[PDB]
Amino acid sequence: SWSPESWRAKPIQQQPEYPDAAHLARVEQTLAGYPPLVFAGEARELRRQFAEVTAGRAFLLQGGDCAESFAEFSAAKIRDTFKVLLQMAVVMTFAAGCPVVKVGRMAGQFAKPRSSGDETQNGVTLPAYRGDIVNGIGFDEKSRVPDPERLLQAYHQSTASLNLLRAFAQGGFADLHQVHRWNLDFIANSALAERYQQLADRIDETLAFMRACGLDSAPQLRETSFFTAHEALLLNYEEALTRRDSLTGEWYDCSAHMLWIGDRTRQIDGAHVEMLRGVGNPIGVKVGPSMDSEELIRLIDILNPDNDPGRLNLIVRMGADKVGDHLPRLIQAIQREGRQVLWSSDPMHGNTIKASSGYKTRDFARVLAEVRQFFEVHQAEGSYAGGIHIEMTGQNVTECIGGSRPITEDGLSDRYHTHCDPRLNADQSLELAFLIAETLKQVRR
Amino acid sequence: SWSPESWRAKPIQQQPEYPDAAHLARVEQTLAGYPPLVFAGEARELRRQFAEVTAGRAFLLQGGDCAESFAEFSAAKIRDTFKVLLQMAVVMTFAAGCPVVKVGRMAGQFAKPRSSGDETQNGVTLPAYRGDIVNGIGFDEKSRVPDPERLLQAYHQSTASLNLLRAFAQGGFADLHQVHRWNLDFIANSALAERYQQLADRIDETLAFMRACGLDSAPQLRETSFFTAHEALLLNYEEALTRRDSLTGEWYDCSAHMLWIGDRTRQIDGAHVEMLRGVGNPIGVKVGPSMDSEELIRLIDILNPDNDPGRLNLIVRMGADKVGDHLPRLIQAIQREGRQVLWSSDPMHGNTIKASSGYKTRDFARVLAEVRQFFEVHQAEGSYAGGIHIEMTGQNVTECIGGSRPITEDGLSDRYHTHCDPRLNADQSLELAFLIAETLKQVRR
Amino acid sequence: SWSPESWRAKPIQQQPEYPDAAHLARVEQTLAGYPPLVFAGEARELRRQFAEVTAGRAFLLQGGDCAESFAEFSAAKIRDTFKVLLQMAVVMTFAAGCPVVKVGRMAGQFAKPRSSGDETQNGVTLPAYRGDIVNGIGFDEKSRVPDPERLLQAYHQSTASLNLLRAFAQGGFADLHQVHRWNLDFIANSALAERYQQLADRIDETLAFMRACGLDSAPQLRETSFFTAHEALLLNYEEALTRRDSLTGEWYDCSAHMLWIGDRTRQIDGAHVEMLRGVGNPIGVKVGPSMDSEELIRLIDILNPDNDPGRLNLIVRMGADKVGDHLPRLIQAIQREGRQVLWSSDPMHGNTIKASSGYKTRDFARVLAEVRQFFEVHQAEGSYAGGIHIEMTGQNVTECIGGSRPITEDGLSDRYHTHCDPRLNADQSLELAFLIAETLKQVRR
Amino acid sequence: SWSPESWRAKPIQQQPEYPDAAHLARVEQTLAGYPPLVFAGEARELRRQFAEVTAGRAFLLQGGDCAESFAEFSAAKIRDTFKVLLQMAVVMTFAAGCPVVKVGRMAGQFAKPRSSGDETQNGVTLPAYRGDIVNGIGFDEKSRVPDPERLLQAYHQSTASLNLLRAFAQGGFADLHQVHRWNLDFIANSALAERYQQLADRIDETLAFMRACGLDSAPQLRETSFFTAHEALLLNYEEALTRRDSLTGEWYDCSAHMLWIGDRTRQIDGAHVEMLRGVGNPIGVKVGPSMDSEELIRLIDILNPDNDPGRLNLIVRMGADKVGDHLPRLIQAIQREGRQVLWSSDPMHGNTIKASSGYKTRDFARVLAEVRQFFEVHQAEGSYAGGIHIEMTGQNVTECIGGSRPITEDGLSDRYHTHCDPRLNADQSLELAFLIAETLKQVRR
Ligand SMILES: N[C@@H](Cc1ccc(O)cc1)C(=O)O
Ligand SMILES: N[C@@H](Cc1ccc(O)cc1)C(=O)O
Ligand SMILES: N[C@@H](Cc1ccc(O)cc1)C(=O)O
Ligand SMILES: N[C@@H](Cc1ccc(O)cc1)C(=O)O
Ligand SMILES: [Cl-]
Ligand SMILES: [Cl-]
Ligand SMILES: [Cl-]
Ligand SMILES: [Cl-]
Ligand SMILES: [Co+2]
Ligand SMILES: [Co+2]
Ligand SMILES: [Co+2]
Ligand SMILES: [Co+2]
Repeated sequence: SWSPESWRAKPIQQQPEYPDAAHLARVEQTLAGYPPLVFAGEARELRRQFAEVTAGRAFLLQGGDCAESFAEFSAAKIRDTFKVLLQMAVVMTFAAGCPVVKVGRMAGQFAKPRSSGDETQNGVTLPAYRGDIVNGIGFDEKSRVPDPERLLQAYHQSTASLNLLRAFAQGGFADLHQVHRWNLDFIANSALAERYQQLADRIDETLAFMRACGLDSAPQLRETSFFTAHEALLLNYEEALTRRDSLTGEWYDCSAHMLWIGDRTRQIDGAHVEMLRGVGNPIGVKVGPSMDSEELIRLIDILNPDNDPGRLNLIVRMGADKVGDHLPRLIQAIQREGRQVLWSSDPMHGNTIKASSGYKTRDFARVLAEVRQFFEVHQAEGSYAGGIHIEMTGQNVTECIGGSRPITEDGLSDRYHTHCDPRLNADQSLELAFLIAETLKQVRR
Repeated sequence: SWSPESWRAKPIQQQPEYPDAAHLARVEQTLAGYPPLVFAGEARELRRQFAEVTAGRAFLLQGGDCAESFAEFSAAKIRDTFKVLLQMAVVMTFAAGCPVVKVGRMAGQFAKPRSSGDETQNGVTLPAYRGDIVNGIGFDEKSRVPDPERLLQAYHQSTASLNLLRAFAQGGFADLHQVHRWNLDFIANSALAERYQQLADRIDETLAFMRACGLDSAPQLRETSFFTAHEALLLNYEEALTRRDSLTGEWYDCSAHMLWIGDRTRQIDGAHVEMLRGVGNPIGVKVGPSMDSEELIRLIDILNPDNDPGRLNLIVRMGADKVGDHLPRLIQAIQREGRQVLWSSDPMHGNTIKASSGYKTRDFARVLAEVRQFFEVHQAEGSYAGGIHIEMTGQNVTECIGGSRPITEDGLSDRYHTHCDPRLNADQSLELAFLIAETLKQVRR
Repeated sequence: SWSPESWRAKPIQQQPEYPDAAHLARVEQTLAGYPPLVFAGEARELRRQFAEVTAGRAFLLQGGDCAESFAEFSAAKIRDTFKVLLQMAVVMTFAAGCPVVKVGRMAGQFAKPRSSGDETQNGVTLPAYRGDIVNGIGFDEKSRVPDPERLLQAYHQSTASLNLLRAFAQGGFADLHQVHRWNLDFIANSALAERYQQLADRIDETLAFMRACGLDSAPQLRETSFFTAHEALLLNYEEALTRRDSLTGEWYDCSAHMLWIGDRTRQIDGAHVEMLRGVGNPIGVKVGPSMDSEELIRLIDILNPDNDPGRLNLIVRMGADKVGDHLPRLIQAIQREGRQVLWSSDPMHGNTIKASSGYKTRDFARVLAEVRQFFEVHQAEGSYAGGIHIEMTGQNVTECIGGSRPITEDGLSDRYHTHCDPRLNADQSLELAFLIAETLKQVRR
Repeated sequence: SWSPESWRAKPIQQQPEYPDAAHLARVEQTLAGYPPLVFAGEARELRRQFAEVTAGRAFLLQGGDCAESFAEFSAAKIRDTFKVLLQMAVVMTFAAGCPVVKVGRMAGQFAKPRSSGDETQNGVTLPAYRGDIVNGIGFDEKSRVPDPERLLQAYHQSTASLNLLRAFAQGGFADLHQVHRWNLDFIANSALAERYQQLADRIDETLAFMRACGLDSAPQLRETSFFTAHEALLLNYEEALTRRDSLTGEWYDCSAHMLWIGDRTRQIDGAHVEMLRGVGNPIGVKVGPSMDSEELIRLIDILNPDNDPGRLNLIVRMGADKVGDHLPRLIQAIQREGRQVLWSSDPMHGNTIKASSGYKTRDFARVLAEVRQFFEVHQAEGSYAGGIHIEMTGQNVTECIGGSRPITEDGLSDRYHTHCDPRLNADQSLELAFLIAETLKQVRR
């Protein structure tokens, strides 16, 4: 049996050490009485769309921030990231004839898991930066001491962001007639921009023809659903935002539509798995090179006992060099055991190079190579390459090398070469979308 | 005041001389108690679509036989002609973003007006062939004597043909997923066929995208309306099939959705105008080189006194050499007097050459030139080039010269070089449709 | 293996003796080249709706003439009969929340099976009247001698009637806003009329609310499909109108959407079964008191070998006194053998009394009692009471006794007390519809 | 010319005195960079729906809190209030055949205008309570001193509330199949509950019939738009949340879809009018007994110079005794000057009795009487009674007397008898909705 607090009896990784247990417990009670970010009905609806993807009838697009910050809390940033998602989605939808389920790493992607629990600079040692929901990026004691009030500031940033996203998605901004306005102005003067603009023209023509057929007022052309997801890492936050469905009594983590377990916190006897075990949300697990096939099946026994087809997303991040070698055996096990899973590629977290200095690089060529091999492996095994899961930005930067143009080492993107990881820019997100699109067309031909 | 028989008190052209007035009157009473081909509601609906065309928001496609015959009464022929109409319609609809109103010269286009009321072969003189509804094509007395029973045979051919057309249109045959199946198998191995096939592919993609958007079950994609029209020439037929609307009391000629007055029977004091004066149908008049602008306005005063915008179609057939010279002055008059009319081009009946032998030729190059000039003239005057009105066939023939390939002088098409006129084949209908389509796109750009 | 003519090698009942085999063969060739009444696509669509009924997700309404006549060939009669069908359909649809599949015994219900092959009046003996498609009702030699030309007159009446029905159904007459106009003016001044008028008001309110919700332009509210059916009795007619589907090569009897085998012609080794064996249409068989359960299963093996769920309608006509006793055993056999069938009640042909004089009576109370027991029997056995199959008229008569008002013995209805059977009038059809409606609501509650 | 800060140069009522101008200015800059509650596109859409109401084709329902509080910030409270709004809306929509535009006094209704700028208790005098966005209800210095940080707490409560409302409205909670679940469990055991339950049953039947017609998947049945409104009283808040539309450059107050000017702050030369003058939102003005017809027209010249038909809502709150006397002359002036306005009744703020003690009472009988007279007055003058504007709650209380049951003087509702006003409960909101509904039906009959 399970409760929202049953995770507290399990062994646990990646949790901060709060200096005042009582203070933390008061912030948790405050948050427990605040309204949920999502309504349980919607999580059920996302499960229904996951099941469509799992059965080969749609494709999952999951994208957004590496970690949202308090210092970057702007309408512009939320809008631009959502623009890139819509662009990708329409490119894939039109070229492949395939519904795309859109899920943003947004409105609650704050907590960060770290390779080390502390950090050392010239003889001074401080707790590690774990994301703004926990503590601050500044290398100094007041910054790094965990502050339970940050829970509430993360929540407030999240209701603001999701409120705006829901407005954009339902209120006209995502209407297919807006197809051109989704292109950020810095995608121009290149074969790729020309390419989007031509596809957009084709969409204009499609809608004009639908209008001439008598379908101009269909609500389906004017609005779309956008869902939210983050890593369920800080379980105090997740617990306070877990709520019983009014109609059914069943527990849902209402911090987000979908939650996932990170690669370093997926211990089968651990707290993170125990949390997600007993919520009704669609969920995901990060599947990196350390996962073997026995371990994977046991994990699925726990996270999806009834083998429901819209429950579990397996998010494969292996490295461009390792996916060929590791994935086949994992799929084969799932097929053999008759499991229903949604297979996604995270082509980014397995392709990060750390220099001795701590400076992080991601070669976009390797990101593409992992993706291409993901699809090849599915192709060979008879299973379905079901989704993509990327870190990206609508800001005019270049954080991943070996793209089309050389990188920007801005300072605005220094956070994304040290404490966070390099994100795809809009050029890169779009080229990815076109590659996915051709590949999907070929699968379905 | 007006009745279905008020035409009988007017002077009249092009009527046959029946040998037994009483016998004719009995066939007329028989036909008067038979069911109507169309229901008044539908004629009102066509008026509504005419008004859309008249206002520049749609385009009228009217096509079919020169004159239907009793010897060519086959499902195959009806289907193939309707295929060509759907092809044309979709080509225009997709490329121009414009609804097309589809009207077939079918299910009652039997009566034919003739330049002479008799015919002479080597010293023997016989009444002229006036179409199978009147008499027979054979040069012999029994054939040429008007037979009132032929009224009923025309009616029976008409209910059969329209029944089938309504079945095709509503029952799945006209569903947009059928776009490829409308291409007749003899349109192939040419840039034009390649062109239709590419447009059809674009339509497949549009529908697949609509499916992926959640619109796959829209009834608008699956069915279309098809309307019928003929020249109201034999007024005995027309009267017997004129019926009062159940709800409103108002008279409708229920032989067809739309009726038109031919160029030789449009005398303002004449029977034909008097007939159509008092029916509620959408109607048309043939406007050839002999029409002046004073005459045209008076005709419109009679045929559309209330200046209703879906009532009157002006069907301009001038000759490739004469349209430039004649049309401008006609449009200018209408504009000046504020009249609402639907302007169509009949590019065929003004471009017929009669050799001394009676053998008829139509150069397709001239057909295209009249069309191009029609649009140019509208362009120059500020008015709307609203429709096309052609004779065509889905049979694998070539009756009009100077197309892409040289003609067929079959014998199957000898009727269409003597008593009837050469029809456009499917290649020719399609090239026309593509020209119309580019022109409409340019008008609306 | 099967052909359209393979029935001619089988033993056969109820066929007329034509006096000139050659003449008959010429009329058959004429008819073979005439267009079909229906298109194969539509027959497939009706199979799809039958499958919905068979699975308990819709209800089948089949109604129309006992036998159409040449003397009663009027738009008014076709319209009024169709009005009664729409009335019944909407009453059932609204009160029961259940789609109704609408099938008219119209546009080809001409041939009649007879208890005797001749008739005797005061010493003179003549071939029996077999319906106007064969011969004439007049007791005299010229009338009664089979005339093959009557085939063509039946065909022409059929294209006229179906053309009009398709017009009504698609062209605005069947639009749900017309709900009141379907009530014939002689249903008034009674609790039953009041009842329809209230339901119609409820439908007005429903549509107004749909309009206020933004659904006013849905095509689903404006049009409906209407299908046709008759007894496939005169196989010469049926063969000439059997045609290969263009796309699939497969044979369809295109005289009508659905054909059925009568109770007296359902010999398993016989011609009628052999005809329908190899057409793709939805079909029916009349199941009267003489049918046993072994015989029924063998018949189904032949008529539906693949056990397709939209293929076969079993039309049960037992008598009010006999249904209780006979039906249970028939259903039990079907259930046991896993057969997919659409069960309908014909509550009329088993409830006819013939006086010594030949004068036919049908007590409406018995018609209702057979219906009520049909549903009771299904209720008891676990199967689905799937449809109703009645003879009815929109004319202002009373042919069945023991209704609400006493009968009309008009002369207009003397055909329906001798050579044909008494039909339900509109009062009676409606009361039936309300009973069916309550019963269906209760089944689904 | 106009800017978001141009109000600061005008004379102004009802503003608090902040103790630190600099601190306030910092909180304002913080809020200025936070995301907007609404997107400009949506405000334009609400203008479009206002225009529908103004033209007599819809009805405006505006309801919610008197003033939201920080202590009552729960999902339950937001949900229950929204339930009552949906109930009212559907009752009106179904019975009257009329679209209802739904606007909640929610997600930013914090600031309160007061009759006096201070309050005295037993010799101690303190600044008046102006709502939680300004200061605190507690009678003590720290509470009553204006705190600029409260701006941000109001904003955070607002994004949380609107995020949830948008979720409910779009995500399944407002789906018409939920009609029964909107009834709060304490509306039961009464003719009024029975009444809602019967209407809900009628809605079930309507949807079942739509399903049987093939419309079960229409998005229009599943989602609705919900808009937000408050009094634009604290202009510092409003300015910080005023933002330029991305596409058009035009300014919108993005704190809410609609803003209104209160009765005490509508000075034509004043700050409040100057603020709303130059935003693109739909807006309202409170029109109480002190407004004369000259004054009203000048106010409209300023607030709607172009006389756009979806711009201005006149919210009439006169008193049950005074509406008869005052409104006629106001309407007559508007009619005479050809102004397009949306006329609403606020039947509550003119019907409040203050005892010498400060204890506030509202007699529901008087609330109903003002409403009834509003409609009567419109009826007499030829204008349109366009909306209703009420304070209400989904909590199980009785704050207004003379309803059906005697009041609750809870303490939970003591805020609503002193600093705020008594709200309608759910019984009362519903009875109102049924009265409005009959009245609208009668107007449109
Ligand atoms: N409404 C459809 C199609 C759609 C997709 C994306 C959009 O931006 C807009 C519409 C969907 O959500 O799938
Ligand atoms: N139903 C639409 C679109 C359409 C057009 C042609 C078709 O063949 C099919 C559908 C119309 O009639 O305009
Ligand atoms: N179009 C739907 C609903 C309908 C039924 C009957 C009608 O008369 C009209 C509409 C159908 O055919 O089932
Ligand atoms: N979607 C429609 C109808 C509707 C109304 C209220 C609802 O709760 C649901 C649907 C509208 O917003 O007007
Ligand atoms: Cl699931
Ligand atoms: Cl008109
Ligand atoms: Cl089937
Ligand atoms: Cl406006
Ligand atoms: Co990362
Ligand atoms: Co011709
Ligand atoms: Co019978
Ligand atoms: Co108040």
